Amino acid sequence: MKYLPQQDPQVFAAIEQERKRQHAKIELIASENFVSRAVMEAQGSVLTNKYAEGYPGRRYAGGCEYVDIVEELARERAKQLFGAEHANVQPHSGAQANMAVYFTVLEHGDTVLGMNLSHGGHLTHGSPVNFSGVQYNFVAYGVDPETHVIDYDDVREKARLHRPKLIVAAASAYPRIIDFAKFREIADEVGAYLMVDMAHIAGLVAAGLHPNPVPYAHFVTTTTHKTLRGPRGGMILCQEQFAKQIDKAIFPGIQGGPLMHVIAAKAVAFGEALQDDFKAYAKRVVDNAKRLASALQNEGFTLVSGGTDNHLLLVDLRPQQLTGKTAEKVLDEVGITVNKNTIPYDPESPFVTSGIRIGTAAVTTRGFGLEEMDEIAAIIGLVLKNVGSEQALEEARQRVAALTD
Amino acid sequence: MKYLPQQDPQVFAAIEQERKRQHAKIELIASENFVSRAVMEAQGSVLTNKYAEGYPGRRYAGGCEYVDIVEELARERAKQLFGAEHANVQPHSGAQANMAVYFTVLEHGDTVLGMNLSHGGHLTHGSPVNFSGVQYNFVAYGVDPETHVIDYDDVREKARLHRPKLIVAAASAYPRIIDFAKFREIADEVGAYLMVDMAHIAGLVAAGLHPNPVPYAHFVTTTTHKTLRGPRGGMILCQEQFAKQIDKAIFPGIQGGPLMHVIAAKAVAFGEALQDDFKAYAKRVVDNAKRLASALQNEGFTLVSGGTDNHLLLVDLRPQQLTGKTAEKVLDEVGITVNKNTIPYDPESPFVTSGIRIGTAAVTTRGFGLEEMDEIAAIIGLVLKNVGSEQALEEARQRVAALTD
Repeated sequence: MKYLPQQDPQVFAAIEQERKRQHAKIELIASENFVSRAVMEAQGSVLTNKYAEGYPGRRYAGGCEYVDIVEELARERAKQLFGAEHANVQPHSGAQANMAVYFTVLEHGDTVLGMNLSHGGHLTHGSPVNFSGVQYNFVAYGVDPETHVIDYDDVREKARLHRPKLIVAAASAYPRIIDFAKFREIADEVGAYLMVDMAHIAGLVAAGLHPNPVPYAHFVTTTTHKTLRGPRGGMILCQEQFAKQIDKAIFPGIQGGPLMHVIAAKAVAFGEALQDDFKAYAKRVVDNAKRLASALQNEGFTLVSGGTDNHLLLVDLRPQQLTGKTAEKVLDEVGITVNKNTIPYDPESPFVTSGIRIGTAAVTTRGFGLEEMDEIAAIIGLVLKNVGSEQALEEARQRVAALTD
Repeated sequence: MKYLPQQDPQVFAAIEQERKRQHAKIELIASENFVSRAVMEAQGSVLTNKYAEGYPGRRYAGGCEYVDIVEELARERAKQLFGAEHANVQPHSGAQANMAVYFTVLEHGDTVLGMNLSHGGHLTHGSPVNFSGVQYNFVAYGVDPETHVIDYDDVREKARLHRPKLIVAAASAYPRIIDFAKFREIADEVGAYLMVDMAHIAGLVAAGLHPNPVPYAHFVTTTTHKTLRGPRGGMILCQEQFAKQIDKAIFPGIQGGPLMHVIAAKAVAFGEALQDDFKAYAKRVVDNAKRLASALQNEGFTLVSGGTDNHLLLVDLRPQQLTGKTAEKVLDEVGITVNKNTIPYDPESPFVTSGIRIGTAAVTTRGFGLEEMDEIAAIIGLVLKNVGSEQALEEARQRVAALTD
């Protein structure tokens, strides 16, 4: 940076602290990643200056020739990545992408069927303190109490009983492959639309390491910033038949001017995802998650569903008589960043929890491999088996530092 | 830029075109401005990598120590700028800031009173194709047919007849000072909340050149990117009594993770706005608008309301027998960027219109003064009085180029 340090010492000092934090810590928050310098440069561009309400070639202002090229690059690359008939790259966030789809096909008070929030579903899939649960009548399907895999007979039964207008598949904390074919079969049986929120798994889908929801879903929503390793924002994919309605839902429906600089960054990230090396990266993410899962089990930990098919895992801390809150706090003390997370059928509140959620996307981007996964697991074991030993925690601290340099 | 040119030639080429466009054209779109290099650097920072759901000191994840400092800098500087008891700097946009306030105090189908959209009101103030008009029952107050000033007796009558739960004051195309005291008096009479959407005038308010709505309104919403000259995003200001509800409306209500890098950029912009030189800038914006208004009248143009009190003016093109659409198109041909805009009691559709909206915030940032305003007015006169003369348009083109170098 050149201008920020002189203009705003306070903001610059804090940013520098954050930059150094990102390097020093072992980042295991499943929703996080590290974007490229190219992506950041696009976000830091003059495109922030341009109002571009509407869409490429159909804007409500002149002078959009070049931001049009940028948005179309984003849309076409997204279509190439996911095989979608239509892309909308304007959503400000995952929340807004979901909001727009709901706005498209639902009326106030319509019934929607989504994944149980304490079993892996997201806030925007029907929380009573979120617009989704306030605006629409959400009902939930669960995972099996033993296998922690989605119970598709429960999905079907809930669908047949409640007759939802829309079924939502996908999750913020589900470590296994989701069967989109089964979701569509159930949706077809009850005459419901299917929406897949692939936010967490989007990069894995792009790399062919998780089945693609696009051929099965009427709408696919995603964030651009998780496994897709892009800027912070949202996106909607759908078939041509819903293109006009989806676009109108985003504008003039729920948003105003798009963030053109972020859209540029989206294009950049999509370009990166189209490369062969991204596919290799995504395989390492999944490989690392499996290795970390196995290594954690070797340390004596129980995992929700008994492992992982994707980038993330959930540790069930009940055998260690620890809450997620306790584990999260003590791991923070040694430089390992996780989040407390409800496990299926958790006896604790979502504010305490019996689990921690861990993902490998960020550490993989930093170049961590299988050996590092073993060491991360060993450090977690050392910490969680010795929460009352400051000497153990100091050793963990040093081993964390050894990993990040 | 260093990394983007090598990584993504296509995106870089388009960005460079846009950068050169921004320099070459005379930008008169009233909602636009040019941000500082410091603001852009903040947006291009590693803060995009951080999930920070929740609020400073009350986050739902660890590792937020430094993004907390950043967000608090944004909040405190905003409070210093506007004298507000509480700030929420997380809204992704003006649309989302408004959405959150509506979410806070209104139930589905509640009556809201806002400015007539064809008289100056915004899309998010009740358009039937916007969430606001779909989710809530919007009624409208108008401006006087002769003076084009808000008819406060009409505001009062509509309020007393329809009994709104909420009254919205502020506009996207109103060239005069809004009387917030009168809006509050009317709101008090009917037991309605008052929300002021100061998006367009926020910078002028910060500089003491437009009355501050904060002491009169329960909620004040704004964008950060218009006269405030900040990054693209939204903000909510309110008294302490609504702080908790407003914060909960943004998260977990309507959004998810905030854009921390944009919030950093917000802090930077607020820092800039606190400086003496910003106040001088804002005075030049208003001075330039008055001068441009007077110079346009000297060229024979009629202005909505007969002039301006702020950064923007509306030309009523009816005396020239031109539509806003026609004027917008031909000005584009010579390098002057405006938007077609409905005038009060427009005989034309919002897609054709009888006016053009012009603002001086962007050209003032570029260092344009009174002499440049005279020349801009003269060029507009030359163009709009000779729409069928290619020689006239070429002269205009050359005079535009002379202004921007």
